[PDB]
Amino acid sequence: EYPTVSEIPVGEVRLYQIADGVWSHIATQSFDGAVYPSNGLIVRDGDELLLIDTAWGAKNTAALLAEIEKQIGLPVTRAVSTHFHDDRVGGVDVLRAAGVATYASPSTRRLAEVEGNEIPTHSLEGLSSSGDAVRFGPVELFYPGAAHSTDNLVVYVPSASVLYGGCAIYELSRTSAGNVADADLAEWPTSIERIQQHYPEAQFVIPGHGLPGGLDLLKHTTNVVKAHTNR
Ligand SMILES: Cc1oc(C)c(S(N)(=O)=O)c1C(=O)O
Ligand SMILES: Cc1oc(C)c(S(N)(=O)=O)c1C(=O)O
Ligand SMILES: [Mg+2]
Ligand SMILES: [Mg+2]
Ligand SMILES: [Zn+2]
Ligand SMILES: [Zn+2]
Ligand SMILES: [Zn+2]
Repeated sequence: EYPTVSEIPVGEVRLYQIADGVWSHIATQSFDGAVYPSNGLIVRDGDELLLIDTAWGAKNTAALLAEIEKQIGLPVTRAVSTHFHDDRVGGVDVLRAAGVATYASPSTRRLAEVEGNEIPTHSLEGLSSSGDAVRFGPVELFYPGAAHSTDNLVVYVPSASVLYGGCAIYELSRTSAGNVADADLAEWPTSIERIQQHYPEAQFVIPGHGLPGGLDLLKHTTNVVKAHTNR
């Protein structure tokens, strides 16, 4: 039912309805001769849409806006990037040119600049300290602490009990750490426990890459991170 790499031609985007007024968006890129999927979120905001994360690059993000207009036909007015990597901010220039207001924490904006990545326009206050939360239209933004990156946010949709973990949360089929160059391995399990503490009622948990599941993905990620730590 949820699309895999093999369902998504090069430069195409799929939308998946998770709950009333909540979709994931799924796109792909080749890296080092393998193909990787990437998830973001779309949340209905009255008669507008809130986007969580780009579709990983300018071409995919243009395709995302086209697929949203085709399938949903409500304007994307705001986008939040959940950390500074290219699967999150790659395509911010496309969003900005299309009239979308782009947001990230000041932590994310700084790290994007250092990386020479695209930089969301707006700075989100109130997310600087582990455990901080702010409402942003129909979602809650939560900074659990450093994990996959020092700036990683998670997004909760209270109407739908949907938790978007982003790249701090691994899919169940992922058994090894992969890209941890920017990770805080020491803090990652503590940060995951803050997510469990804040969102124990979550019914749907969406990782940055791969298949959604339930809250089991949190302890799954802790297991993989601790195994990597002890490598
Ligand atoms: C599978 C994957 O692809 C990319 C481009 C990333 S990231 N967010 O580390 O850049 C990851 C990740 O592990 O989050
Ligand atoms: C372009 C890209 O694609 C993937 C899948 C990765 S990563 N973060 O997994 O090594 C990267 C990278 O920037 O390292
Ligand atoms: Mg809601
Ligand atoms: Mg994963
Ligand atoms: Zn990342
Ligand atoms: Zn603005
Ligand atoms: Zn990622």
